[PDB]
Amino acid sequence: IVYKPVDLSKVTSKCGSLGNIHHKPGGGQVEVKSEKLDFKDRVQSKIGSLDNITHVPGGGNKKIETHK
Amino acid sequence: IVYKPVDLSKVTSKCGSLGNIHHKPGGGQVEVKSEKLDFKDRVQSKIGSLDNITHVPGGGNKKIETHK
Amino acid sequence: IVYKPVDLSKVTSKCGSLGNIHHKPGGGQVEVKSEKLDFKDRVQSKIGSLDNITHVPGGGNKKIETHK
Amino acid sequence: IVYKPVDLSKVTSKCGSLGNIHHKPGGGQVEVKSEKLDFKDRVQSKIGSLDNITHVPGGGNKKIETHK
Amino acid sequence: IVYKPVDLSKVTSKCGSLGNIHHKPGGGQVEVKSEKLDFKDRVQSKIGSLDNITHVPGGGNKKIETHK
Amino acid sequence: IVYKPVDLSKVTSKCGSLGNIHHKPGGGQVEVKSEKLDFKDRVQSKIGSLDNITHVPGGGNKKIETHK
Repeated sequence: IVYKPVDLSKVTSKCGSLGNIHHKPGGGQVEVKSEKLDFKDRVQSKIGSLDNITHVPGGGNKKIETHK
Repeated sequence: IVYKPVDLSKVTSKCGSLGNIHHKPGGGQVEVKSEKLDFKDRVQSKIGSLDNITHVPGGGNKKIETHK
Repeated sequence: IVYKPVDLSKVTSKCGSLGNIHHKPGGGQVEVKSEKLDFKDRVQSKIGSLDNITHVPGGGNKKIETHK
Repeated sequence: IVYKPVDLSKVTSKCGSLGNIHHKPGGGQVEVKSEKLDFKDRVQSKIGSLDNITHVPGGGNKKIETHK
Repeated sequence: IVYKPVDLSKVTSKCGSLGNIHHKPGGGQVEVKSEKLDFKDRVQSKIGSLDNITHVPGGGNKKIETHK
Repeated sequence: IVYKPVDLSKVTSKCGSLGNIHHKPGGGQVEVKSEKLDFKDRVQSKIGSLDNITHVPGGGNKKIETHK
């Protein structure tokens, strides 16, 4: 079997300026009041007003390759 | 079997200026009351007003490659 | 079997300036009242107003390869 | 002129118990940007996340009298 | 002119117990950027996350009287 | 003119117990940037995370009188 794929591709971006960005995620109020819960198997729990992810990359380009 | 893929590819970015970025995530108020719980197998817990991730890379480009 | 993949690829970024970034995550108020909890196996717990991660690299580029 | 008003009145309270009070005023995030303001007359200014007044008196009764 | 007002009044309270009070005012985050302000007359300014007043008197009763 | 007001009034309190009071004012974070401010008359300024006043008197009663 011959497996010889060729990749000469390019991912490119030009940004003259990136900025004057104001990000103000709002919190909010959270309340949790459990009483008589029973767990017969494993548990994962998250509690919180704000979960925030912010990306401001100058590039931020993504290339994914997979061969099998 | 001959496995000989070729990769001459590129991921590239030009950013003339990255900046003037204001990021101000707000907290918020959290309460958790739990009383009479029972767990027969393992537990993971997170509690907290804010969980925050911020990326401001000058590049931030990603190339992911996998061969099997 | 012959395994000889060829990789001459590149990940690159040009950033003229990186800066004037103001990051101010707000705390928030957190409360946790447990009373009669019972755990028959291991527990992992995190409690806290703010969990914060911040990255401001001049590059921040990633190239990942896996071969099997 | 005769001024002889008579006051025999009473203000009274009975409290069997006062307590098990949980008061948790939330803060919040505040920002003030002023730029080119001009004040030709006097100024009073207050800036702050929380201004809180709390009264838990065992009595707390008030009587006000004025004669002219 | 005859001025002879008579005051035999009473302000009273009975409290069996005062207590088990939890007061936890949250701070909060405050920011003030001024740039080119001009004041031609006097200025009063207060800046601060928390301003708090708390009264837990066993009595706390008030009587105010004025004659003119 | 005859001025002879009569005051035999009373302010009183009975408190069986005063206590088990937990007061925890939170600080908070404060920032103040001024740049080119101009003041032509006097200035009063206060800057600080927490300003706190707490009163827990067994009595705390007040009687105020004014005559003119």
